[PDB]
Order: sequence, then structure tokens, then C-alpha cells
Amino acid sequence: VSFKITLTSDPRLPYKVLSVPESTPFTAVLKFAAEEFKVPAATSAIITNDGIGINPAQTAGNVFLKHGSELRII
Repeated sequence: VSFKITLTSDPRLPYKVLSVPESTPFTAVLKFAAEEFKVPAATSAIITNDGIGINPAQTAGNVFLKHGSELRII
């Protein structure tokens, strides 16, 4: 599965596209995205477009199924 993750704290709203196995934990996606954007992995969070936090203790496939592939990192 491909996630498009947008960093909102940079006003240009850069995004990265990440390819992740469905059964990989979403914790890994949060970590990778944080690394890609050079933001601290331990304080960062992935949210929906309404600002709701995604609990990363679930598979990437589950997150895609429930909330789609376009998310934001804060």
C-alpha cells in the first residue's frame, strides 16, 4: 500500500509517497515519514485531514482500509 503523507508545519506542504507492506505496523510508517521529513519520530503524529490522531498500533493495511491513503504528519 502507498501512503501520501503531508507535513503541515512547512507552509509549502511537502508530501512524501511511502510504499509499505499491508501487515507492517503503522508505527513503522510514522517512524519512516518522520525520518523522511527530518522531524522527531518520538513526538510526531499522523492525523486525518480533520485533525484526528491515528493510533499507530495497528497494521498499515488497517489504517488504509479505515482512513485512506492521504494523511498528515505533525
